[PDB]
Amino acid sequence: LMGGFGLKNPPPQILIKNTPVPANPPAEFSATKFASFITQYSTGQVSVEIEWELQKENSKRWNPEVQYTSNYAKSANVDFTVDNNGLYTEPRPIGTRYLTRPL
Amino acid sequence: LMGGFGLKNPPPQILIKNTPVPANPPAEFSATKFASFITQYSTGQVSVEIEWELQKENSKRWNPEVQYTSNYAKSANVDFTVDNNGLYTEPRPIGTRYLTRPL
Amino acid sequence: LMGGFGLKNPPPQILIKNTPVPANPPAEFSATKFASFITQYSTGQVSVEIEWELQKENSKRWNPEVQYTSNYAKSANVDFTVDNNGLYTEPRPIGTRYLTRPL
Repeated sequence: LMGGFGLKNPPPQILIKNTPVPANPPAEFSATKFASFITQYSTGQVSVEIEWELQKENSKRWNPEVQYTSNYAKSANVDFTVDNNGLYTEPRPIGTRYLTRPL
Repeated sequence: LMGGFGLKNPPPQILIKNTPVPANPPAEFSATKFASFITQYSTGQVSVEIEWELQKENSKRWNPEVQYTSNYAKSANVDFTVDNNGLYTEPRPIGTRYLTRPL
Repeated sequence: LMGGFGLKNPPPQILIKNTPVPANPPAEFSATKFASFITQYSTGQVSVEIEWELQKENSKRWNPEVQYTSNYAKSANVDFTVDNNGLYTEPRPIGTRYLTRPL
């Protein structure tokens, strides 16, 4: 109901954690397991590559259709670019229903 | 007498220690061996994989048998799960004598 | 809406009757067919054998699940057995929704 593709077997969840590396244990044994760990974190890169199957229009409409254009005007800030201090902003939501076809 | 499997040749003991890495020896020689070591410890992972041979029931009992069920009730803490601050608890001992067979 | 398996071609109806064996007809002919039959009935055995395809659980649940157990208590009459004079009784309805899986 939010829109999208309903999938019985969706893309599976990729779960990730840091392996716990404990600090120094005491000299004698104690079975109350571990509260002392080495405070750490990880970083890295992650790349996702989805292939999408397109469906071409077969339209026999005569007149021009409605497009998603950018307003060519004297603007202070370009749409869908970064700001004066590098904040990336998205000025409006873009749907996907622009082309037409008969019912 | 504690229960379990009596084994003449049990699983052998795996013993592990840190190799002693000494600190700086003196300039001249002394044969009173070593009291000065580098204070260290190790960590790692360990995985044990036992394969178990099951014995299926061949029961011709009619009525239902006694099972190990969890009490479905409004509970504050689920049995055999962690607490509000991550302490794993086991609420009761579970035996293994639930199925029946004639003597 | 009663539950079960909706079938376009269900198991076909097996219909059975006793063949009418008439009593003595009169000496002369009469075309008013027959009201006098030999009062009889049949008995026999009937065996039905359905094969059912099961679907195993693939559950990665940790804690124990809810089962159908029989109450182990000092009982006067065992559930789903016969009485003191051989009446077979079923004490409660048993559904089939006991195992769990995520939605």
